[PDB]
Amino acid sequence: AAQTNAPWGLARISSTSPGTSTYYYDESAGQGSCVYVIDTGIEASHPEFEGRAQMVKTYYYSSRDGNGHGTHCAGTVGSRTYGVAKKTQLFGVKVLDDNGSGQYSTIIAGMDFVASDKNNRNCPKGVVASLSLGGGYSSSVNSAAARLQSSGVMVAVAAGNNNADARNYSPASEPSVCTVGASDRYDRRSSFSNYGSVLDIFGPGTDILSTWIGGSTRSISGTSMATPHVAGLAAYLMTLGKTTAASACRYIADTANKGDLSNIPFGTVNLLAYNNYQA
Ligand SMILES: [Ca+2]
Repeated sequence: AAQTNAPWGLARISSTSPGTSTYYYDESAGQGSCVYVIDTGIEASHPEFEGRAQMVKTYYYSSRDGNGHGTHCAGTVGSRTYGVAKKTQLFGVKVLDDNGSGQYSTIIAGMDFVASDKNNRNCPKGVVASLSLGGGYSSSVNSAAARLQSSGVMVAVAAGNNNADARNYSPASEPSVCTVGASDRYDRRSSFSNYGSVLDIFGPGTDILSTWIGGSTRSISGTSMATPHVAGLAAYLMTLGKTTAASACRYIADTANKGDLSNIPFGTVNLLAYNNYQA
């Protein structure tokens, strides 16, 4: 399939070179998989989700996304226009409030909640989680990531946005999950993206057009935005039978576009998520 004049980052994870605007992908498009966006929620009523999104948990007085961050991330995962896995089922877990913040213990609760809830959902092709959030190193927050992964969810986490080594941030530093740095449409590392040997992969993170609340769409930037490209890609690959939730971070690394980013420090992978669909 092909979706012309696509946001640059969808084109980019289906291209070997930068500077193209069509997204080439297999039409199964993540059918039969499930992605949990653990964030500020999802405006499920957005036309762009087409009935494929459901809040299923909020730790606040309301489950609605009143911030837009979660809605944006979820759109990159699985909205019809702006998404990677255009036919996956989305599930929202509101751990962050509407200013986008949230206490560690609420975040850990939401994570353990996915390890369990997945057993209340039909996700025969695989289950992913996407965590576009992070704060300073915590053994506990990391351990909640690891539990989620161990239970058989592909966990994708933002590496952070301070320009540092991500080894000091959580859940980014945790080893056993898939820590996602950011890039721009000219294959530069995004100027805010964290780096460091704990990263597994880069995806598109600078000027990422996706959904917003009110039914609306904006471009924003962040490792938040890079993270749901890798989650959605993991869903797409599960569905195609290429990989599994426990194997998907390694499969994505193995099949990435290797050398191609500039602005990589020494010691950080130079790997760019690729769907290996057009070539
Ligand atoms: Ca890993």
